[PDB]
Amino acid sequence: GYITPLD
Repeated sequence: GYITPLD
């Protein structure tokens, strides 16, 4: 959700 869409 921050560094990568997955997070």
